[PDB]
Amino acid sequence: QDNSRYTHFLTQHYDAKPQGRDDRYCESIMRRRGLTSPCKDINTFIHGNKRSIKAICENKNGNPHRENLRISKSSFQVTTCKLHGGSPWPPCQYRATAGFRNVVVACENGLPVHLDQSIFRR
Ligand SMILES: [N]
Ligand SMILES: [Pt+2]
Repeated sequence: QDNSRYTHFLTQHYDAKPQGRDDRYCESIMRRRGLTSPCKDINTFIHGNKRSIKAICENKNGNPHRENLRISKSSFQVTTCKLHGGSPWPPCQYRATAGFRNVVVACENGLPVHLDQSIFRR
């Protein structure tokens, strides 16, 4: 029942209904979620329903993937924030890329605890 890695995953990588998913969105949400001291070079947020993200950890919405990971069956609205410049330290300028695809996570105790950022590097 230690769900600290799960709640930290939601803080770093979940935003249920974001509205506009533009550069302005990235610069504000990266500050809100505490990902700017220092500036995280890439960070992806998953949108939609929490339960479908949890379900990646089951055969209901996931397949095993590479050494220790799982890849979702369903596609998710996502937004990738990429650091522009320059400096590791704030102010942190971000380029947003809105996407729609499956996601790769690590699961522990049936909860996502890590997002594999490599599929969003592109
Ligand atoms: N992580
Ligand atoms: Pt991680």
